[PDB]
Amino acid sequence: SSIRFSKACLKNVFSVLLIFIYLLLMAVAVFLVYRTITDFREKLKHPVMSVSYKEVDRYDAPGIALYPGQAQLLSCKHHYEVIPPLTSPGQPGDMNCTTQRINYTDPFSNQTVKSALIVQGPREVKKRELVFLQFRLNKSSEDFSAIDYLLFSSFQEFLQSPNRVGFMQACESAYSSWKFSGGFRTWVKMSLVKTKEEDGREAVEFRQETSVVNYIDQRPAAKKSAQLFFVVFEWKDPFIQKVQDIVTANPWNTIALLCGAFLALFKAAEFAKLSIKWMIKIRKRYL
Amino acid sequence: SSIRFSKACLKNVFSVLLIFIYLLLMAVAVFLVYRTITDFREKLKHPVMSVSYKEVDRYDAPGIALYPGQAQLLSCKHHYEVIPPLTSPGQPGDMNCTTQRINYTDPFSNQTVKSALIVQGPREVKKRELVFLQFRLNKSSEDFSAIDYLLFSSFQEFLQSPNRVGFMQACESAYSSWKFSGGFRTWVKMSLVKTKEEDGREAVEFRQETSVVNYIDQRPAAKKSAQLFFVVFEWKDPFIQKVQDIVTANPWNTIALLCGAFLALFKAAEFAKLSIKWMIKIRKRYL
Amino acid sequence: SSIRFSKACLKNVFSVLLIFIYLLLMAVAVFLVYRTITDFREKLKHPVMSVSYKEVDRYDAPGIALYPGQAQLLSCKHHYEVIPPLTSPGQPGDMNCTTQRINYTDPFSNQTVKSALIVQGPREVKKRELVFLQFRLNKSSEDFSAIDYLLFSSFQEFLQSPNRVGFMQACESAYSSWKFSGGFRTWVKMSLVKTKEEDGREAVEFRQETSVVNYIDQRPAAKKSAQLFFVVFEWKDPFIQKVQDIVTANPWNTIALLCGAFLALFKAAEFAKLSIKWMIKIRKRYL
Ligand SMILES: *[C@@H]1O[C@H](CO)[C@@H](O[C@@H]2O[C@H](CO)[C@@H](O)[C@H](O)[C@H]2NC(C)=O)[C@H](O)[C@H]1NC(C)=O
Ligand SMILES: *[C@@H]1O[C@H](CO)[C@@H](O[C@@H]2O[C@H](CO)[C@@H](O)[C@H](O)[C@H]2NC(C)=O)[C@H](O)[C@H]1NC(C)=O
Ligand SMILES: *[C@@H]1O[C@H](CO)[C@@H](O[C@@H]2O[C@H](CO)[C@@H](O)[C@H](O)[C@H]2NC(C)=O)[C@H](O)[C@H]1NC(C)=O
Ligand SMILES: *[C@@H]1O[C@H](CO)[C@@H](O)[C@H](O)[C@H]1NC(C)=O
Ligand SMILES: *[C@@H]1O[C@H](CO)[C@@H](O)[C@H](O)[C@H]1NC(C)=O
Ligand SMILES: *[C@@H]1O[C@H](CO)[C@@H](O)[C@H](O)[C@H]1NC(C)=O
Ligand SMILES: *[C@@H]1O[C@H](CO)[C@@H](O)[C@H](O)[C@H]1NC(C)=O
Ligand SMILES: *[C@@H]1O[C@H](CO)[C@@H](O)[C@H](O)[C@H]1NC(C)=O
Ligand SMILES: *[C@@H]1O[C@H](CO)[C@@H](O)[C@H](O)[C@H]1NC(C)=O
Ligand SMILES: *[C@@H]1O[C@H](CO)[C@@H](O)[C@H](O)[C@H]1NC(C)=O
Ligand SMILES: *[C@@H]1O[C@H](CO)[C@@H](O)[C@H](O)[C@H]1NC(C)=O
Ligand SMILES: *[C@@H]1O[C@H](CO)[C@@H](O)[C@H](O)[C@H]1NC(C)=O
Repeated sequence: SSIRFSKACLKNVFSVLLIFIYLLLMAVAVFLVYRTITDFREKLKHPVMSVSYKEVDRYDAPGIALYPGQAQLLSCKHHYEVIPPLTSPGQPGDMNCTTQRINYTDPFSNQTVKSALIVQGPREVKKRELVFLQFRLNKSSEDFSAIDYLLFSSFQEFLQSPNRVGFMQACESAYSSWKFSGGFRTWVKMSLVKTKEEDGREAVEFRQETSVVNYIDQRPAAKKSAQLFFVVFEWKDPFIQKVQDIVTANPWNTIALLCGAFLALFKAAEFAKLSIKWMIKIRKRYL
Repeated sequence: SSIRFSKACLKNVFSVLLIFIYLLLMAVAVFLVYRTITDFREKLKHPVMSVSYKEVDRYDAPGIALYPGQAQLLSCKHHYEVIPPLTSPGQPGDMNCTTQRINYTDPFSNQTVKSALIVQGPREVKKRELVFLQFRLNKSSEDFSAIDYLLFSSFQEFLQSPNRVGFMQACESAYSSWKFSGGFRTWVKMSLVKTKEEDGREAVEFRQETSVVNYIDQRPAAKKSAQLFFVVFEWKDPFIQKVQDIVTANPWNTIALLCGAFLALFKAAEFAKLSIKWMIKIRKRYL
Repeated sequence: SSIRFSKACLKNVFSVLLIFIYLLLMAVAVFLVYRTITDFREKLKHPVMSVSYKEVDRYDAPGIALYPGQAQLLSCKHHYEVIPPLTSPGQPGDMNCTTQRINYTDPFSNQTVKSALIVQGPREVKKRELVFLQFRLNKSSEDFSAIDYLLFSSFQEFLQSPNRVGFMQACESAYSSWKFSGGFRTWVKMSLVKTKEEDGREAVEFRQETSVVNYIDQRPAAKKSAQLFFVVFEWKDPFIQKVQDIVTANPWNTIALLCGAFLALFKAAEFAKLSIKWMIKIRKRYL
């Protein structure tokens, strides 16, 4: 009796189930062909990459592979406010810092062993956290008051990574080395750029806009006169700049093109069936 | 008589009206769902943003919140050509400049009141306009020949904005502060990056590539020997770098995905009706 | 006999030929309308451009338009390793370099003739190639130990370009000039940004993150005391940053939108035919 009437609603619910099953079939189809696109993009070298910024509230505290060598750290003290207060130059102490000394061999050197110091840099951008590393060095024949410094992604990873020697060589091969001057401060407003490799590894690079400021020799005011170094590391922007393959990093566009492509193939097949019918009518007109 | 023949053209014009009304319906549909997408993207925090350059012929003259404090401006003179001509160091005058002195409290300080000077920076990029601000400072205990400087979007806005104290605190919270050295020029080839917030406010940041050049003490050649400061502000590139939410800044792509989505739902519903007919034929084959 | 049976396969092959011919027709259609979009985008001024990185294994060795003028080059020697070894300051020789001296008139000057030196900069990024140009200059009245330097795309082009004067003026109009200090090294980790103009010309710009490091006067240790200059040019990143019109540089997205548009017009026309049939049924219900 009422089954004949409820057959309409049953057919309607079966119809919506058909809608959604064909949606899921089309979705898995575009998913598979897009996975094929991605796994082919992987196989090729040097793909045109996009750019993408991701505003971050607090960074991951990075490493600062200072290369003092013969020099020594004189003071390390984070400073929330944007102003590092008055100091006492040439006087050690106040090394309120979390450092590690690591030795390794530079791959490009492969014959020179250099000693590296590490520092947990600033991680609170909005708070304007900045680490002030003050150094000192008695006169040497280096002809240049210079010590280098690297910058890798996160210090927590360097703590929680085995084989720190190899990871240090890896972060040395990275394009984020720099040499801050000796004899005056070098405010280093670093910023991060995370590139995703074709293999998938998240290689990181930094992009620092230094601002050197002279060091008044009236402050030391001593007959010691040893080249003493200063840095202020802080984050320029809260926009971590990640880049990846143009298609992979913005999939919702290549999948849009793939839906366009499949729908166009479908539609053009429907139009071709219509054209077959039209040609059949034209042939029947000949008789 | 002829009405029966003109009925064909009437039906054709009504048909094209149907084409365009269904186009406008589909357009308002994708517009509404895309507005929903945007107003949801607003609700979330830290969305992956795109990047976009917009070549500009003439910039808006920006503010340069110089923080001399105890120091004083010695000369300000724009220079169209790429070369600032020979000067007379240590001699005031020629302050051919449009400055304003503003006092406020730094939010991170909140207990230190600092005095700020403002300068209408260069706005003609192609002409290579560059403002040369020359300073001077008698010896202090600051231990560092340093005065800071900010950079906000436009000086015309700072003129036409009420409550300059609050706007100055806001532009101070921005990530565009810098400290140019004292004792030698600091060519500051600044460039602008306008980020659009999730709320919609157009936050601006600068990205300066300084190039410090030493100041030959043979030029002053006086027993005064006061740390005197120099800057040359100019625009690096004419490409103002604006960034916004990946979807919002490039809508023509997410709307393309939405047209793909609606057309795919339509088509898959048509295919599901075809499958219903096929299943009905299969059931009729059973009898 | 068997022709009646093979007619099915013949119709099927003709059908697939219809599929592909209508695909090619639709493809040429979207190609033509997209070419129209591009040739209109050309006609307009200042289009919002995208950004795109392209990892490069070896750069094209660029020119370094050093402007010493009265000064002189003291040593030029590429160095694969990341370390320039110990030197002998103030002593000429070892100019293991490929330079050219070119004279021209600065367009903004148009009355001052300046002499330019060119250097084949580093081109091997992964090898960390870096050119160290050491200079010297006896005391002058320039009041500033400064000599400028430009950076254009490739030195091979400057060798293989006629009218080097005009090309030098063109690369001078480019936004890639800089002034490295005198009296201490200036490590210049340059990087390249190739912008594609609306006309189509591939304008190049550089983006250098210098890192000045002081020059210990204990190394010269002579009563000569002439301001002598130092630079170390190397590539910051292997990601050449090319930018072009938002649509032109990423066509596969605007063509996706165009396929969406054409398919939507088609579908909405089909739906309008269905609505015509529905209105005809509604009118027949009136009788
Ligand atoms: C890492 O290398 C540094 C030098 O590059 C080593 O420093 C030496 O440390 C010992 C202490 O055991 C001192 O007696 C030596 O005088 C130091 N060398 C010099 C040249 O002064 C250091 O030992 C190495 N290992 C570690 C773990 O730091
Ligand atoms: C803004 O602050 C500055 C100092 O930060 C004030 O400078 C003082 O100006 C008065 C003039 O009325 C002088 O007599 C004082 O000597 C200045 N101070 C110092 C420490 O020298 C200034 O008055 C404040 N207001 C304005 C509008 O600039
Ligand atoms: C390019 O300009 C430079 C100066 O800007 C010229 O240098 C002169 O070279 C001659 C050699 O023929 C010397 O006798 C002069 O003393 C140099 N000038 C000065 C001021 O010292 C140079 O000749 C010009 N042409 C070329 C091809 O370099
Ligand atoms: C570093 O400073 C903090 C301030 O909160 C203090 O608690 C800590 O003991 C200091 N570390 C050393 C080694 O003095
Ligand atoms: C690195 O050093 C080793 C010595 O153990 C040597 O055999 C190898 O050739 C060197 N490689 C390079 C690239 O210099
Ligand atoms: C550097 O010289 C000073 C001389 O005042 C001396 O006190 C200090 O110990 C020396 N540095 C080192 C690391 O020995
Ligand atoms: C600044 O220079 C311009 C040059 O056009 C001149 O007209 C103006 O009077 C000068 N201002 C002052 C205060 O001398
Ligand atoms: C700012 O200063 C006021 C004093 O009026 C104080 O009450 C407030 O706690 C301070 N805020 C911060 C964040 O230091
Ligand atoms: C700085 O000292 C000089 C001494 O020659 C003096 O003329 C000048 O007035 C002083 N500066 C100020 C701001 O008083
Ligand atoms: C430069 O150095 C290379 C080292 O391979 C050498 O072959 C060449 O002769 C040198 N050039 C000059 C002019 O000495
Ligand atoms: C460039 O110099 C020429 C002299 O031959 C002069 O006629 C012309 O007006 C100048 N152009 C500019 C823009 O200064
Ligand atoms: C600079 O002066 C020195 C004096 O020792 C002289 O030997 C040298 O030739 C001078 N430079 C030039 C370019 O004449």
